[PDB]
Amino acid sequence: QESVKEFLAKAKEEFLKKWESPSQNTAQLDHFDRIKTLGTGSFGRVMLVKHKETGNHYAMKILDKQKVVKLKQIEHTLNEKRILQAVNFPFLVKLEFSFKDNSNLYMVMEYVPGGEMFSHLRRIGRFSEPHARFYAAQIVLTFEYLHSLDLIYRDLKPENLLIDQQGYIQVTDFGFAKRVKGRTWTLCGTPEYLAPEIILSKGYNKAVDWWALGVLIYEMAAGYPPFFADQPIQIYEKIVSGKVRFPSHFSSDLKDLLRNLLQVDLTKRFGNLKNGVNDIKNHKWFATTDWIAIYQRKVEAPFIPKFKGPGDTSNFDDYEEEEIRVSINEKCGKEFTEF
Ligand SMILES: NC(=O)c1cccc(N)c1
Ligand SMILES: NC(=O)c1cccc(N)c1
Repeated sequence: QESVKEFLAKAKEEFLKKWESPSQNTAQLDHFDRIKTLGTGSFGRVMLVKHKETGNHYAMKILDKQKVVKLKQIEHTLNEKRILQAVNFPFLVKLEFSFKDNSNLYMVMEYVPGGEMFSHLRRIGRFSEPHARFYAAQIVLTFEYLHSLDLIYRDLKPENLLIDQQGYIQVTDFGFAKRVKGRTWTLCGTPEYLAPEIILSKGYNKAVDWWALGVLIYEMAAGYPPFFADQPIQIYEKIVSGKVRFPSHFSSDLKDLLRNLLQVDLTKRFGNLKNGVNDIKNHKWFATTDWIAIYQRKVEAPFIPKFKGPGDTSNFDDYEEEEIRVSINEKCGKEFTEF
């Protein structure tokens, strides 16, 4: 409908204005108190912080510039920040501030105290189809938005989907997101979620996100992903094979949708055909979904996470609290000039 076309045209206009003139250097480290480590990785960490003047809590992603360089993530980190400062959609975590110092890059996000979908899914076992469908619809709309801006997300997995106070999704971690007209080539993403064309080193496009949605829906509804195995090489063999087995409890509609998302031929995969996202939105598995009501957050959620307030970290796990230091000397200044 012209309504969707005009919505997306305005979304692109607003994205492009911020994309062309990114914000920079909008806070500094000593504006915040450090509260707790919420997550770690090979080149950074995410910390719960509190702004010392307003009292607001945020999730601060801290990336070590030297480790970003070593692990060949320079362009990826520049992508992440430039994209996040430019997007605006109900199911994307908002970047509130960014800055850098001699040692680190900082992305200060809205804090989502409900934690990762991953934890809730593993705790409950599997989600009912209505519950999985509620989350899936949010991802469908989010990908419609991102792909219309020529953005590919490239890291869909339960760990990157936080549950907010209303029970809705907030997608976090844009470390692999990229603005791509046409194809791109980088091997990235988590093994169980990789499309065949990534595994086979092809030039790939937004169809990889629709493949990953199939994996996510399967994992939400089954409790385990479709191509599981013990080593990555065995996972990859299963992914490229064209074979998937479905639990008997899956509905026929769910199986049909999944065969079309988990289509190994990218030219036949739902989301990548002439009808685009509408092949997904109009599929019978989504017949009960009111797309506008989801976008407007008017649907009652399946599940409201339990938490005590905006400083509650109970839905995140415990990590060694390590020092974060800032060198007296600037590191990697040239590489990160635009950040
Ligand atoms: N935005 C958040 O609350 C958050 C928390 C932990 C990890 C990430 N990536 C984000
Ligand atoms: N140095 C640190 O680990 C840190 C993290 C967050 C806030 C502040 N002020 C310091």
